[PDB]
Amino acid sequence: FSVPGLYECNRYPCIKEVECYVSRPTEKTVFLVFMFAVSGICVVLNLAELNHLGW
Amino acid sequence: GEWTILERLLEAAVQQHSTMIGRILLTVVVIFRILIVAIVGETVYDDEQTMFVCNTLQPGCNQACYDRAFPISHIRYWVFQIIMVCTPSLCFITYSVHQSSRFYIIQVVFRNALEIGFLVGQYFLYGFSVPGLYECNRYPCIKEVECYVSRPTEKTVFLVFMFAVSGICVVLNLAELNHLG
Amino acid sequence: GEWTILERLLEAAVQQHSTMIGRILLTVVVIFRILIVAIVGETVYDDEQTMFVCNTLQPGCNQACYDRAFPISHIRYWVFQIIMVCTPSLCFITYSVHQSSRFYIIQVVFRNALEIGFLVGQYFLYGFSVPGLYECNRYPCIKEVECYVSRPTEKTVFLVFMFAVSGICVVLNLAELNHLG
Amino acid sequence: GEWTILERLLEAAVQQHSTMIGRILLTVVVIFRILIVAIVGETVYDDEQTMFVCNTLQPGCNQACYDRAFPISHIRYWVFQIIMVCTPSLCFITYSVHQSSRFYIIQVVFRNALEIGFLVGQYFLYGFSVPGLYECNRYPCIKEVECYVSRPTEKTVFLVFMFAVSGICVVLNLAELNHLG
Amino acid sequence: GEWTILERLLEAAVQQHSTMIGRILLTVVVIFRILIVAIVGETVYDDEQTMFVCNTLQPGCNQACYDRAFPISHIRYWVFQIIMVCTPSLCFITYSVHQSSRFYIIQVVFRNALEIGFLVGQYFLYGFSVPGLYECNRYPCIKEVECYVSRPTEKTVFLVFMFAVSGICVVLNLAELNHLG
Ligand SMILES: CCCCCCCCCCC(CCCCCCCCCC)(CO[C@@H]1O[C@H](CO)[C@@H](O[C@H]2O[C@H](CO)[C@@H](O)[C@H](O)[C@H]2O)[C@H](O)[C@H]1O)CO[C@@H]1O[C@H](CO)[C@@H](O[C@H]2O[C@H](CO)[C@@H](O)[C@H](O)[C@H]2O)[C@H](O)[C@H]1O
Ligand SMILES: CCCCCCCCCCC(CCCCCCCCCC)(CO[C@@H]1O[C@H](CO)[C@@H](O[C@H]2O[C@H](CO)[C@@H](O)[C@H](O)[C@H]2O)[C@H](O)[C@H]1O)CO[C@@H]1O[C@H](CO)[C@@H](O[C@H]2O[C@H](CO)[C@@H](O)[C@H](O)[C@H]2O)[C@H](O)[C@H]1O
Ligand SMILES: CCCCCCCCCCC(CCCCCCCCCC)(CO[C@@H]1O[C@H](CO)[C@@H](O[C@H]2O[C@H](CO)[C@@H](O)[C@H](O)[C@H]2O)[C@H](O)[C@H]1O)CO[C@@H]1O[C@H](CO)[C@@H](O[C@H]2O[C@H](CO)[C@@H](O)[C@H](O)[C@H]2O)[C@H](O)[C@H]1O
Ligand SMILES: CCCCCCCCCCC(CCCCCCCCCC)(CO[C@@H]1O[C@H](CO)[C@@H](O[C@H]2O[C@H](CO)[C@@H](O)[C@H](O)[C@H]2O)[C@H](O)[C@H]1O)CO[C@@H]1O[C@H](CO)[C@@H](O[C@H]2O[C@H](CO)[C@@H](O)[C@H](O)[C@H]2O)[C@H](O)[C@H]1O
Repeated sequence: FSVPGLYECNRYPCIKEVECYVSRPTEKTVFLVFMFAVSGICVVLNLAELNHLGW
Repeated sequence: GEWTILERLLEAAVQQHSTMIGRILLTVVVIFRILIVAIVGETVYDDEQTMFVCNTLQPGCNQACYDRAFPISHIRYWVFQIIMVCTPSLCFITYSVHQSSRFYIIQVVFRNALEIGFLVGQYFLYGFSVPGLYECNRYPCIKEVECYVSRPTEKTVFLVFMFAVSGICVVLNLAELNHLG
Repeated sequence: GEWTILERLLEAAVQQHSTMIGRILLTVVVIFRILIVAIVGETVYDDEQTMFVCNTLQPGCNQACYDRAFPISHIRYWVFQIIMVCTPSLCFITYSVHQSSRFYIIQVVFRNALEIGFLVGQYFLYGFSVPGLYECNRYPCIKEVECYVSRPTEKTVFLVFMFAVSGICVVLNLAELNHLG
Repeated sequence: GEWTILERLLEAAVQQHSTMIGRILLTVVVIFRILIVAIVGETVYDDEQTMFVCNTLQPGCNQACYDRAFPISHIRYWVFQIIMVCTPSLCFITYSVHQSSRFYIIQVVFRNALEIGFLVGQYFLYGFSVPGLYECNRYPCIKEVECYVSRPTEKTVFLVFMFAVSGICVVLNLAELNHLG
Repeated sequence: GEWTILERLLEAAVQQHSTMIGRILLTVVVIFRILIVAIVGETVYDDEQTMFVCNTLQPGCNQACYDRAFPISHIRYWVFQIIMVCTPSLCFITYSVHQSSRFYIIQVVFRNALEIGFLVGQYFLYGFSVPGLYECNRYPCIKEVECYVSRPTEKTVFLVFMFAVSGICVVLNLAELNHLG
């Protein structure tokens, strides 16, 4: 649901849990939430149609 | 430095009545302790903060991790050791003109104490080895970092040699003590 | 530097009538104060402006903050201290040739004054500690920045040792005073 | 440098008939002027061109602006001052053998002149202060630039101290001049 | 360094009864070994860690590969050699002040042993040459790297010359041994 501004990584070759930063961590959150909402609306409409039509 | 002042002071301080063991002790402290520190010493620890590098971009991690790893360089410790060990024999210059054996006893016991204390402090500060890796977790460094050391094999030898000499001198001091009552 | 001139001048200045306490004071000032500064001193404060770094890109923020943090290095303060404390004993070289006890009193009181003043100035300038962080708010630097220090644990020891020696010498001077009337 | 040659030469030049005031003047010039320059001096002005930086990319602005700000370092001015002030007393080595009080008068006059001239030159060259900012408008720099200085508080002290010593010596010289006629 | 202390100690240690071969040995150790190390030596090995570079970006490969290639610089090995070889003759002062031939035998034996041991150690540590390439496979370096050396032709000469001198001295010591029984 969100995108933070700090990630701690411990992968090779990185030595022992270094820190890494991020770019534009606030537009991506908005875009996430927006698309989630749209997809939910589509889900609801399809469900209502199926019910109205189905047995 | 200026090691000639100490030379002249000593040359004026050794005109004192002693015994075989005191002369042996003076010989040992003069050859294996001074002539090594005066000549071979200053050039090993001259590039200790310049070739010490950590793996990070944070300004202020190298200084902190150095000060945390080597709070005091060995060479200064040994210089102080030499001076404080030779003092009780320098006080004779002051005690002489006053009159113009008891003092022997006092000197001996104080030398025992100083030597033992310095050996113990040496074991508790540095140890027996100097490795080529350190892990540092002091502000501003981020949670831990690896820091690398310079010439870590040419200092271990010094450490061991000095430990041996100190042990020998402690033994000789105790021997001179038991020869007293 | 050239510390032999001082050696010869002193060796010619100590041919004076003194008492136990004056000789003890001379011994202390000679061993625990000079021989340390001459030998162990110059190499600690040699990389003080080169390893001092602040967190900024502004040109001229390191020089200002340095000058604001360490306006005067410790070693030069101590050198000046030594010279000004030894002067009254040097004036004898002149008084004697002029005459070829009162002077004793004058020397004593002046030594008292100088020692006390220098100890107080030491407490008011530097303090008891040297930390590894400084906050700077002096032009050209932007309102406030952080600046880091080098070897902040090897200078605190010097500070403390010198404070102790100065205290002891003040005590001895006052003792010699009360022995006068 | 080699300050022992001067020591020996002087030690062979002071075997001359003088009075209280001449000896006081010699003492002052020897303690507060020579021992300060020999020991504390050479090390302050060692990083004067390396830590002087201007705010520009033009190659050749730092050199020009330095040469325009500090045409001559203080320490060499003071060395020259010392030598030229001690000269009239060295010429006794040459007059002695040739004779194997008039000379006294000539010495005194020339000492007066040299001391006054050097004090006035000090006033007109450097001043009473050393600031941490300079404005430079010399080719190749573009019409003006700010240039920053290193250790601007450790040199003001030297300036003031030397001004005071010079004033005292001028006073003593005039006192000796008003003692003959 | 301060090589005058050794000079005075020796000048006081050679007032001993010897024979042709001891004097020849002293001459050789004094000319071809001391005067070469005091003057020409300290300046060749001053840029040994600063001009040693490996082909990699990993921080901490140069220090490790250096410490693995040159664990100890030749010059300090030779200094130690000189001191330990001259000791048995320095130990005559104490015996002299004590008595105020057997000793000759003991000195000779110990000199034989020390010389042979140091020659063999030289063979086993460094060798007969110093090349301009090294292959390093020590952490943190990745599985291998080439590392390049500075002035690799000015040190081979020193090595060879010192090997020759040591051989000659061993020969002379054995010759003096067979002269007794
Ligand atoms: C880095 C600087 C280190 C400083 C190194 C300075 C070197 C010291 C040299 C040795 C030294 C100090 C003590 C040595 C122990 C330490 C060994 C050092 C080992 C270092 C490698 C001996 O010191 C003696 O110790 C005696 C102790 O009993 C003492 O005797 C006292 O006990 C009584 C009982 O109470 C007491 O009442 C009373 O007051 C004393 O009778 C003597 O007074 C004292 O002179 C001083 O050297 C003395 O002077 C010369 C130069 O040496 C040397 O040669 C001279 O005589 C030769 C006649 O043939 C001949 O050559 C020449 O005429 C001449 O040249 C002397 O022979 C030597 O004696
Ligand atoms: C880094 C720069 C520091 C330089 C350090 C220089 C070392 C100084 C050495 C001590 C020193 C200065 C004062 C010491 C106090 C400070 C202690 C320092 C401690 C430092 C660790 C003593 O000074 C004496 O002080 C006396 C004060 O009363 C004074 O006596 C006056 O009181 C009257 C009352 O009015 C007054 O009227 C009148 O004028 C005086 O009668 C003497 O004239 C004066 O010589 C000078 O040393 C003197 O010379 C030799 C070398 O020492 C030493 O050995 C010599 O004699 C030995 C006979 O066996 C024997 O060996 C040899 O024949 C010979 O070799 C002497 O024994 C020593 O005396
Ligand atoms: C950085 C290098 C600086 C160099 C520093 C060198 C130190 C100088 C020491 C003082 C000094 C120079 C002048 C001092 C003024 C400047 C003060 C300096 C202040 C600095 C802190 C005095 O100089 C004297 O000046 C007199 C002026 O009148 C002159 O007298 C002339 O006037 C006549 C009238 O015409 C004229 O005809 C005629 O020719 C002279 O009769 C003398 O000949 C002359 O010797 C030379 O020192 C002399 O030698 C020894 C060592 O000092 C000192 O100790 C010795 O005697 C003691 C007997 O107890 C005793 O200890 C010992 O036996 C012995 O050891 C002497 O006592 C001292 O005298
Ligand atoms: C980097 C530091 C190195 C230090 C270098 C110091 C230089 C040493 C100089 C040589 C040296 C040390 C030994 C030399 C061997 C090593 C060669 C070194 C080669 C280096 C390039 C000789 O040493 C002698 O050795 C003899 C051994 O037998 C010994 O004799 C013993 O045997 C007995 C049997 O038991 C025994 O009982 C008993 O005790 C002794 O009788 C002597 O006592 C001893 O003095 C000391 O020098 C001595 O003093 C002067 C200065 O030299 C020199 O000139 C003086 O005499 C000249 C009369 O014309 C004339 O000029 C002048 O009056 C005067 O000036 C002397 O002539 C010279 O003798």
